[PDB]
Amino acid sequence: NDVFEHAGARDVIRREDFAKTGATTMREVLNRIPGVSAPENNGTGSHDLAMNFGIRGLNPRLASRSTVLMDGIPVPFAPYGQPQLSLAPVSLGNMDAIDVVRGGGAVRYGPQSVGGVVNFVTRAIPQDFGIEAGVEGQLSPTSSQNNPKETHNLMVGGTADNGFGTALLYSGTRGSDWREHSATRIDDLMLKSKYAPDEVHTFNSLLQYYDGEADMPGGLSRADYDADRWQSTRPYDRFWGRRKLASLGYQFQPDSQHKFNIQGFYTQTLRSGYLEQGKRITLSPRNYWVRGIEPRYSQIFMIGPSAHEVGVGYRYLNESTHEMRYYTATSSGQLPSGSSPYDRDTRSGTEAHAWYLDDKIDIGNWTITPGMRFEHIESYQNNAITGTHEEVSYNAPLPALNVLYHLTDSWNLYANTEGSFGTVQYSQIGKAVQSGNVEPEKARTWELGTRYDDGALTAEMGLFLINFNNQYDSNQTNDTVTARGKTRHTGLETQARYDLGTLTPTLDNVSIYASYAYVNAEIREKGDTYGNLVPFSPKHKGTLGVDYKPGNWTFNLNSDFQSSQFADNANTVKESADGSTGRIPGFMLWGARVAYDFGPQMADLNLAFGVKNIFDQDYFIRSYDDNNKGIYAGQPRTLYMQGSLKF
Ligand SMILES: [Fe+3]
Ligand SMILES: [Fe+3]
Repeated sequence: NDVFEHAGARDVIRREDFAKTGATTMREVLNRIPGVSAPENNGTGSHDLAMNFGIRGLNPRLASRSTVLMDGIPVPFAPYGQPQLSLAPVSLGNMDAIDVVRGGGAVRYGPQSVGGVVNFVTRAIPQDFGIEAGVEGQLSPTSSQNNPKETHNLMVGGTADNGFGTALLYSGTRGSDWREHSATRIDDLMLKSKYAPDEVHTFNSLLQYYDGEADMPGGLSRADYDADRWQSTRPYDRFWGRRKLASLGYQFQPDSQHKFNIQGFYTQTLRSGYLEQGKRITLSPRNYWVRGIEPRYSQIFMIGPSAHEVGVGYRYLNESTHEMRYYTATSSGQLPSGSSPYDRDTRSGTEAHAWYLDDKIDIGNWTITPGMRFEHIESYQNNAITGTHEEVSYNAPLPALNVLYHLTDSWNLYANTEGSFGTVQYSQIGKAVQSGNVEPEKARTWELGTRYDDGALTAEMGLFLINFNNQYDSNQTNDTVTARGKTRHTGLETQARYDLGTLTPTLDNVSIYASYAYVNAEIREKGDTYGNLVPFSPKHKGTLGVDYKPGNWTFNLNSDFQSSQFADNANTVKESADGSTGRIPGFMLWGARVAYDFGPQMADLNLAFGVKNIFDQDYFIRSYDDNNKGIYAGQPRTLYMQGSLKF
């Protein structure tokens, strides 16, 4: 059930490898992943509350092109009507591993699978008993920002012999980054319980309390950016949010031949915040309730010279929402509040029936898994100001096929093709687009590639193909859906690791690694824009580094690097003056770190000092459509420290 045997583009990093790069936030761990692009805070998502991610040149603003899940539960506060992770109730420190799947997904996962299926694996409940705790502090000396950024995780839990267990997972953030007006406060509280009375029945549960607020720096005009890169010309922009998650799960397994699982989940999420929208400053609260019950049965049975693992599954989901918008003339110093004019009061919703079925077939050195997923989406929006009521319902057949060939006991070949569909979001109901109407978003992906492993050389490489019927943006500034039409995403994803010790003792416990990805994202639709590279899609993006482990020491050397990219569908090459429009530099950065594991016994106490961007080279990223569009100063040389304690 673990990757090397995946008939597709897949990568999964484990906890024991987050520290490697001084990583402390989802973003940072995913950006090492090939073909994955995860920009530093910028725009609406200008804070550590939101998550920005995208693969294969797909727009990574607020991850809306993917299916991100924590323990199978959907992270979003609408996975249908508002995929955008303005708020991302999730903390790296509470996870034991990140599983990013670019292709060949069980068709258990969807609908918006086209942009990859990212699932976060919350830390395992300890066997008998335990306590882990860790921290990391970061500083950007060369910034006018002196207060540092601390983060920390705490783990307490265990399992009584009666077959019951519980873990209290905690993760939180305090501090500001290298930009003024970035003061963040995050508190992610989780209560993970499990119950295995025997060996057939098992019950699991998950309760979560994520509360958070942050000051958004936002972008800069050029004048201001050169004047002082650290400063921020957006003093009103703020963002805060809290999520409450509850999930109950039970699995019936009488033998290793059949398996029944059923998971239910409820999550209430509220996110709102201050923002400056042209001579008006707005308070925008948005609540979301999301129910979901999901049963699925599996069975293994042989047929002729073939092994069959039929997987069946269902998922009913219900998402009701409420979003309002209070506003005030910026000319005043006054920030908006309740009892203040509101120009937007609505209630949207959706009821989605999904069905999926696949059949893993084994035969010789072949594993063919022909599957199909089907969704019946019904979404409605109710404007309380206009009174106008709208509705939507589309059916989405989703064929899928995976084939894996076993060349050797250490080399596999694979190929696949799965599809997706994005139901019209509540933010697109009034389909005011130039080419008729908005959505849906139908896409298909094709992957071809190989994976190799031999205990000294571990590598992979694959080619992909993604066809998009259309793609729409947002332009929060004016509240209008700028389209893009059809696009075709093609490229190659590769990475490798090696034990430079199996060549000579002198390099014993030395390891070098590198990943790379070439991505060609282009517009294929109608007019003026045809033939253009999609915005924010470096063609070239990868990493390279080395790991040395003499005794309990750990020495990490690594570099990041990426080509240039455009901000608009126009492909404008000259900076716009506000800083939004404009080609964007590529760059290569260098980072290192030194850690020691004080007596793997004692208290597994670990310490480590590391520098980020040793050369303090300069770079930046633009935000084009967000109300705070501008130049976002790139992370400068950062000195950080980590500390782990286990009991
Ligand atoms: Fe927004
Ligand atoms: Fe908006």
